Amino acid sequence: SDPLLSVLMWGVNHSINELSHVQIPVMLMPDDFKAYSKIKVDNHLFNKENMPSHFKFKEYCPMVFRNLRERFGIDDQDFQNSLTRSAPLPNDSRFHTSYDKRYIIKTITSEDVAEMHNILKKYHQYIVECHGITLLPQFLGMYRLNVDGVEIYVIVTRNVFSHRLSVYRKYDLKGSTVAREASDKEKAKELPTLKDNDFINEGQKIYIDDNNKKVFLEKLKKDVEFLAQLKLMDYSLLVGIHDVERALAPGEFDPNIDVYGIKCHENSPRKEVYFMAIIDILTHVNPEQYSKRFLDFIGHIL
Amino acid sequence: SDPLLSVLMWGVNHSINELSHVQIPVMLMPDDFKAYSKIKVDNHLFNKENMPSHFKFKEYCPMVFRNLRERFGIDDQDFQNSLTRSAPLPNDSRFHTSYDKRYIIKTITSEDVAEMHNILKKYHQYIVECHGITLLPQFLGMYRLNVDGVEIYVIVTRNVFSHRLSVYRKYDLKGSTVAREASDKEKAKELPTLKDNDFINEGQKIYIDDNNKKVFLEKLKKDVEFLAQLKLMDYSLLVGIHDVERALAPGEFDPNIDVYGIKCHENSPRKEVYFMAIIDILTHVNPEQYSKRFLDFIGHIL
Ligand SMILES: CC(=O)c1c(C)c2cnc(Nc3ccc(N4CCNCC4)cn3)nc2n(C2CCCC2)c1=O
Ligand SMILES: CC(=O)c1c(C)c2cnc(Nc3ccc(N4CCNCC4)cn3)nc2n(C2CCCC2)c1=O
Repeated sequence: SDPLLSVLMWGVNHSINELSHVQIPVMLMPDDFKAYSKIKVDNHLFNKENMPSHFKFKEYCPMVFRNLRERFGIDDQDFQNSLTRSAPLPNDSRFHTSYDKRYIIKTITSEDVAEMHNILKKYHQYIVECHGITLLPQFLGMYRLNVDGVEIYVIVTRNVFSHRLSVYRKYDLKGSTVAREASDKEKAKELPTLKDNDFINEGQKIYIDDNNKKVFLEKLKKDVEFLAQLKLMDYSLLVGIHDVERALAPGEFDPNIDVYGIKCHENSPRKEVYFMAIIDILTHVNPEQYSKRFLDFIGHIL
Repeated sequence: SDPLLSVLMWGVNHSINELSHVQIPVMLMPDDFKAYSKIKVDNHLFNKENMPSHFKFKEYCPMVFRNLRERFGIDDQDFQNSLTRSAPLPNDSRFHTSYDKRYIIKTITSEDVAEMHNILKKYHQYIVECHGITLLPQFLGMYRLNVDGVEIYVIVTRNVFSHRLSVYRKYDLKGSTVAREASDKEKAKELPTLKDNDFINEGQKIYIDDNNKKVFLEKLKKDVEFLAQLKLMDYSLLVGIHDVERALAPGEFDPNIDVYGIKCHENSPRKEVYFMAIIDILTHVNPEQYSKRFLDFIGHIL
């Protein structure tokens, strides 16, 4: 009963079925980065229960995104199911998550789409270079939906948080000089999103061991410098904490599905798993400063 | 490598997948007879190996045709497979048959489409009345294909002939006053299509028993009178003879797939199965005369 949502599900379904007939090459050509597929549907006096009568659906660079999915260890059939088997769920009073909590579906602006197009080749090559091991967003699909006059753009990414294990505390850190704090309107929703100073206040610590910390920051440095290089800024580190005590394995996670998980070290006051990655990178006081400033912060909290 | 053919296969595939999400009602509404679905595809720098970059596909009254398929004992998944699993084969120097010889795919004119629309409700009701037992064409699907500038209309019907058992001799009878005979250009192709006088010459007999003859002509009368009633004429009886001696069951056929089969009677000079039905009905000296004249002929040859 959300028409835009059902066009998306329809669109992803259509998209993955078409690609299932297209031979997967090992390389992308420069044209794959300029490519798209467009489908206009006009149903007259037919199929009213499921679909709108008039909708358009556009996928950007379908070959590039399939290549990315593969590189992030995502199988097209699973991706299709996660997005289609049952409707994605809305998240605030905004974004959606797939019914299985695996994927995030964010509405973005035509500006954001333009920027994504702009960085896609370099983004792809970066993913190739690091063999998919990164704390960058994992962009999996990018679409344009049209439902009789309304036009929206969506991007699909991997969830930073676990699909199984809940997260009682969420942070969003930038390490900025200006003060960042959470709304009391937000604090009163079951799961709030705290910011820099909610953290830098109530004594929040991340208990990971020195190897795990080394790996993470090495990754973060490479990622962040690549973002700097692209003149990108205003991105956050999304930090989620799962308290094992409150909520198969009786506390362990699948490291091949919940890629951003790190177990706490043995002397950790409480049994905790952490989920950390970069989010929200498509905004284009300066990029080169922001990067090292962001890195300073994350170092001092870990 | 025939673009129009691959849009058809693409279109049937798309059509049956969509309908698989639509609830099947037991009744059609008057709007189902005015309905259609339209899909415009624009691929830029994508999917060139399989599809054209720009094509349109239109299905007419998709609910009505699905209802007909069901009434003729055809399952949508099978129909999808017969048309998609492998390309339909061309037939002359015209029409196509599905790779499994079950369905015929004829190109028709916009006139023919208009006439089909015109008779569809009455056609449907007739099929309902006779519980699908008829010698009329079984119309299963009707489409419009557009491949960059070229526009064609196709209709899909059940084959009059068997999908397994070959047919060494084919006739096409109208019972007309003017002389009808086959071309020598035709006679020289492996399987010719003989006409009224090729039959009325070389002593062709149809050896069926008196019950089978009674059933057939009762059917034929009802069918033909319905065609008359619609002011339709210029239709033929397509007669195919299978010689058991020349070419599982060692001579018997599936009466649920090869619906138009009749075994010969026990005293038949040779072991023969006959395949007879009406074809080519969409041309709109008069209809009422043609009918009884057609019936006179078929009576005198059986
Ligand atoms: C496109 C992004 O960079 C991006 C990613 C990758 C992402 C990944 N996992 C998320 N997983 C999340 C993020 C937040 C929650 N919450 C649960 C309850 N509501 C408040 C926060 C749950 N799951 N959220 C993500 N976002 C969201 C934050 C901005 C709007 C979408 C994103 O932009
Ligand atoms: C739309 C029709 O009325 C119709 C039907 C139902 C039909 C059914 N079975 C056929 N089965 C046939 C008909 C003819 C052959 N031949 C095999 C070799 N070439 C010569 C004839 C094989 N199978 N052919 C049919 N035709 C054809 C005759 C006119 C053009 C299509 C049709 O119009």
